[PDB]
Amino acid sequence: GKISTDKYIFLTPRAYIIVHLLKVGKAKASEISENTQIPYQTVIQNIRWLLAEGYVVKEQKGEEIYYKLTDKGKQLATAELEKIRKLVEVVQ
Amino acid sequence: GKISTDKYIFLTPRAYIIVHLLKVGKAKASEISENTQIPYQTVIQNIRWLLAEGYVVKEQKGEEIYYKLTDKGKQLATAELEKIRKLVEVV
Amino acid sequence: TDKYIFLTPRAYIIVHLLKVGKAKASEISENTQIPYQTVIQNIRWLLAEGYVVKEQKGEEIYYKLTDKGKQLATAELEKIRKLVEVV
Amino acid sequence: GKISTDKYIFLTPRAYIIVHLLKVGKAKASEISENTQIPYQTVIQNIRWLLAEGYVVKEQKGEEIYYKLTDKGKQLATAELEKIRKLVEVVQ
Amino acid sequence: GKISTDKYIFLTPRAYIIVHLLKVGKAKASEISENTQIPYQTVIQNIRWLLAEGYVVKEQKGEEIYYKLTDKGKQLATAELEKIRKLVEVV
Amino acid sequence: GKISTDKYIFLTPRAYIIVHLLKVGKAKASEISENTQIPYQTVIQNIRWLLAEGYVVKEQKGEEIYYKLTDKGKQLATAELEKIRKLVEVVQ
DNA sequence: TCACGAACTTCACGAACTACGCAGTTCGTTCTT
DNA sequence: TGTCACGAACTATGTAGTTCGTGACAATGACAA
Repeated sequence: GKISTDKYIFLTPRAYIIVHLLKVGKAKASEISENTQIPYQTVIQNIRWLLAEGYVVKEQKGEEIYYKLTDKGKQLATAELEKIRKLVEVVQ
Repeated sequence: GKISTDKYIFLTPRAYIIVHLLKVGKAKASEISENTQIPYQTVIQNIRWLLAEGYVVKEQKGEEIYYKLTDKGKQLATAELEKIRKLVEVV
Repeated sequence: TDKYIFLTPRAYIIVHLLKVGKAKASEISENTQIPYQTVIQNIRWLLAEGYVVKEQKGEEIYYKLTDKGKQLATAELEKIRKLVEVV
Repeated sequence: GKISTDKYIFLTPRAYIIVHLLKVGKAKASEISENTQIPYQTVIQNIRWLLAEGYVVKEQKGEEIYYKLTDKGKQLATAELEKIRKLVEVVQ
Repeated sequence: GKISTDKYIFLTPRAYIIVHLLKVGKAKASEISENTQIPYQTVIQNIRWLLAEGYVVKEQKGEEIYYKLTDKGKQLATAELEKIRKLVEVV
Repeated sequence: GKISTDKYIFLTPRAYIIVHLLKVGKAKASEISENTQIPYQTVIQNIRWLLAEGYVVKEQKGEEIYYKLTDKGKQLATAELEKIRKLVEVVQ
């Protein structure tokens, strides 16, 4: 697929998502888009994949949808985070 | 539209490529491939993006082309890797 | 190879750029019948050598030919002439 | 296949092979190479393909072996040579 | 010139090719390779010799070609195998 | 290596020789040539290999040099001989 | 409203085939012995 | 003479890279009522 575009180079949008959620614990689709500057339609498409893959599960609180990580979607983030460490390790 | 990826949900193959050079110096498009597990085609395809941008250059020795970061490439790598540690300030 | 017994897909791509200047990839593939993938393949190469340059007009993209590319185009053309003139 | 490489920007190696044959009728493998400067191996690489499709035939004359274009060899030689002018429009 | 080799001491790669055609009538270039242990490279160069000598003829289908023995080729294939046993008549 | 050329479609020269010796046992270098369609230079070029491999050894009936199969040698024939038969079997 | 489906373009990368080196090998001439 | 060394031409095959297909994909300008 795309992946390596002039915008991303190093991190894929899905990394900006997961990470963001590791902070806000949960947030609305629109929030993510703006909060990471990634165009909305990139977010919604990627969240489907996340949902479908079981890394994210919705959480209706009011009438607004929310997206939170799952165990599997948390374990995942570690694998990629450590993988992401070994890279930024070389700079030193 | 659709999304799958196993090899890179977090990092782009381009990423894995930039760093491998920073960590080794010069390398044949072959070696790049083998040590990053990024299958050949992608390796060269991305390398050509890098050239066209000014982040790496060729080096014919005898019958073997070598690639290595440029200063512009060097600055970029460390620059982004920096912005990385930032977001990963929640580990 | 069949379609390319004499001329590379590069030729059809280069020349068609000499007589348009500005040009999208998707389009070139139409005006030369050279499969789209076979084309951006060469754009990626062209860009990598300075013979061509991208130019994302806002949201669209236009691949124009460069100074350096211009000369290469002319040069490799006489070669074709000294070759063909002898029939 | 390969075809288009840094050495062959516009012209295949077989262009030279073929042309130089219209320009000498029958030539031998070792020869086709020297007058053109393309690596001998690439030359037979093509010569074989030429025999297959039926654009050339060998001359088992005497000791050395010779190659010359054929009826359908010469025809498809000018065919391609002409529509090269079909391109050099930009050159005028 | 020196003679290393250890695969083609008795049999040229051409035999396994010619013979395999008798087993299927027609086959792709990768088909007969993987099914004769003879490198795909040497196959092409060989069918390209057979085509040139009319012992075989193509037949494009979709994204690949299939090669089939012809009639003048069948004579050859058949004849030789006879020439073979005439020699195998040492035991 | 050459191996397969117009003369050698199925069988190599290394076949017709090893066979000739499985017949008369001890043939003269020269004599192997005539008894086969093999040109002299091709024969000794293969002998020197056989010799260097221990598939063949020398011998003198007077002054001429006769060649003969050996321990390592015959096992080879009675090894390849099987491959050639396992092959043809299919089209028997 | 918000995610969704259609639409454009570029990306990932696998199959197959080519450009071309290397290491044989067929045989024909010098050359040694 | 017989064998070796040279020596001109092709075969075998591996390595890197090309064509061009398929399966994504990023960021749009509409459905979807």
